[PDB]
Amino acid sequence: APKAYGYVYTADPETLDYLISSKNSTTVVTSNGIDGLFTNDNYGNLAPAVAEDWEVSKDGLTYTYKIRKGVKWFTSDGEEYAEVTAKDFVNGLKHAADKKSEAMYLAENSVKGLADYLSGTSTDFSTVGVKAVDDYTLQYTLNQPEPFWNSKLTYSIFWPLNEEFETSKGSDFAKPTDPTSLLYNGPFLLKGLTAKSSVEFVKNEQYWDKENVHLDTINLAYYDGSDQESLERNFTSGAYSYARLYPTSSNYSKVAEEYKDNIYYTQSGSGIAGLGVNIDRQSYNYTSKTTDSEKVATKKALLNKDFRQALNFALDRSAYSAQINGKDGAALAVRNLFVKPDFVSAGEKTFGDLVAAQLPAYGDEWKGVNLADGQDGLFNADKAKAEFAKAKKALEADGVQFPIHLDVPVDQASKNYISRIQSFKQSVETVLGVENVVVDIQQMTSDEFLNITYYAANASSEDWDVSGGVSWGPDYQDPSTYLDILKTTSSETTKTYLGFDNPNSPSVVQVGLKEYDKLVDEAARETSDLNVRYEKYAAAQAWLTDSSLFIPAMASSGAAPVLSRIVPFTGASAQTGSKGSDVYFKYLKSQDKVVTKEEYEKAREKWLKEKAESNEKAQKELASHVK
Repeated sequence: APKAYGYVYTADPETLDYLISSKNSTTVVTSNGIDGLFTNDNYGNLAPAVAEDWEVSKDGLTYTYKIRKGVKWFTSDGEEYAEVTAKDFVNGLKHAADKKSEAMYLAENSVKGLADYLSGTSTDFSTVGVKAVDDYTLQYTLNQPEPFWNSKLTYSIFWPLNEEFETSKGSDFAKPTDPTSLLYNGPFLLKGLTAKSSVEFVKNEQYWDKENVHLDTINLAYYDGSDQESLERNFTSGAYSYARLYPTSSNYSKVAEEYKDNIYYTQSGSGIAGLGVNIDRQSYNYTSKTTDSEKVATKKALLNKDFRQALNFALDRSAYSAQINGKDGAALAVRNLFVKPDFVSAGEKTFGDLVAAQLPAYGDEWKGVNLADGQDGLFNADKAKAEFAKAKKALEADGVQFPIHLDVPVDQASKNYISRIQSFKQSVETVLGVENVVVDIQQMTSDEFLNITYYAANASSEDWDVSGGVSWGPDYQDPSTYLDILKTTSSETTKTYLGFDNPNSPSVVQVGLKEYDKLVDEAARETSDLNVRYEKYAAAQAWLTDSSLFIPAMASSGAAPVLSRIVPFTGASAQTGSKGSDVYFKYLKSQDKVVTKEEYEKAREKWLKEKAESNEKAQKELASHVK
C-alpha cells in the first residue's frame, strides 16, 4: 500500500546514540524518531519543530527558542514517558560533550565555554552556553555571530535527550539492536532492529504534527550490494517504494524498455565521494606488499604532492562513474571539488568560481580549469604523466624503487564498488604505466571492510593506501562543514579521509597541512562579510585541490536514474544536515502508480517557482526574529 514505505539500508548502526555518532548509519535509524528544534520543509526552509518560535540578539551571539508545549517522548511501543523540554537540549549537549561526540567540531568553537569544558579546564557545565531559562525557553550563547547557526540545528548533535531515561538505561542506553533503548519524539517510533535484515518504524499516532505525516509504516531491508538488480526487482513487485537503477545491470535493457515512461534522473547531492590518500599508514594487515622496502617506498610516494597529482589527473571520472551509471549517464555525477561548486556563492560567483581564480597560483596546470559538476575537469593523461615524471625523479633520488604498490580495500559483496575500484586501477595503471604504479585490490568481507574504513576505530585501523569507501556530507550551511574536518586537529575525520589521527605527525607536516590550517582559520575568523568569508574558504579549497590529498570523483548521492512511487517534491528538501528526505520521511506522500517522467517534470517546474518564492519570503522574515 502507498502508506507502507519500503526501501533499503546499507550498514547496521554501531550505536543508536545520535548525539555521539557522526555516521549516517545512525542517522538512518534515528532521524525519523528524534526531532530537534527545526526540520526542513519541501522547499528547503527551516520549519519549526520542537522550537515553535525563536529570536536572536542584535549582536548575533544569543539565540533563544520557545519550546513547543505538549510534545512528548514515547517508548517504541507508544507509551508516553515525559514532555520534551529545554532541559533535554541542555542534557543532550552535555552528553555529547562528556562522551566526546564524533561531531563535536560543529559545536566546540561555537557554543561559548564548550571548548574549555571539553578540555577539562572547566568541569562545571553551567559555564557552557546552553541554558534552560525555564522548561520551555532554551538559550544558546555563541562565541561569534554565525548566520548559519540555525542550520546546525537540523543536525543530530543538537537533538534532545531525556536525562531521566538516559540514566535509567545505564550501559544499555542506545544499543543498536534494541529499539527500547531510546525514546522517540518524532513523526515515527523505531519499532524493530534486526542485524543484517531490517530497520522498522511505525507512525507516531500522538505526534503533534501528525497531519504532516502520510506514511503508516517504514521498513528498510538490508542491502549489501551483492545483487544491485534487487532494488528494481523489489520495486516492480511493489515491495519497495523507490529504486535506484544501475544501467550496467545485464537486465537493464529490459528494465529501460518496461519503464521507458518512468525513469527520471535526480539532481546531484551535496556530499562528496572520492578516494582518500593515507599519508601516515600505521598497519599492514591488508596488503600485497611483501617487503619493508615496498612499504617505505609507498609511504614516501604518498607524501609526494606530484605523485598524488599524477593519481588525481590519471583518474578517468567518467569511466569511474560509468561503473554504476553506465556510459550515457556517467558525466552527470562527476565532481571535481570537495565542496560542491555551487554550495555557496559570493554574488554572481559560485564557490567553484572563487576556487578557480585562486588555484593558478599553485601552478599553470590549473589555468583554465573547469571545476563545475557534470564534466571531468581534472582528468588529463598528459598532465598526469608530467607530474609523475617529476615525482619519479624526486623519489628515485631518495632511493625509492618502482613500481609503487597501492593497497585499495574492497568488500567482496559489493560488485559495483569492486568495479569502481577496478576502473581506478585501470585508469592509473594505463595512464602512468604498471612499471610505475600497481594497484593491489584487497578483497575482504563486509564486516572486515567496514572495520578498516567506515567504522575504523583509529588511525591504526585505517589499513589502506588509497580508499574510496567513505563519503562526506555537509552538516550545516557554510563551507567550514567540508573544510574544517581536514584540519590537522580534526582527528575524528582526518583518520577517515587521510589516514592520520595525530595532529603532530611528521607526515602531516611534510604534506603542508599546517598551511591548510592557517587558511581555514583565517576564513573562520571572517564573520562580518559573507562574501569575504567565502573567498577565504575558497583559498583553503584551492590548497586542498592542488594538494591532491583527497581525489574527488563524484557526488555521493543523486545524479542517478530512479523509479519512484513517491509523489514528486512532497518530501523534505535539505542540502545539509539530518532532516532531508534521504533519512527523514515527514511530509512525503506516496501514490499507487509508478511516477512518470512527465509527472515528475511537471512537478519540478512548479516546485522551482514555488521554492524561489517561499525561500524569498523566509529570508525577508529573518529580521523579524531579531530582538
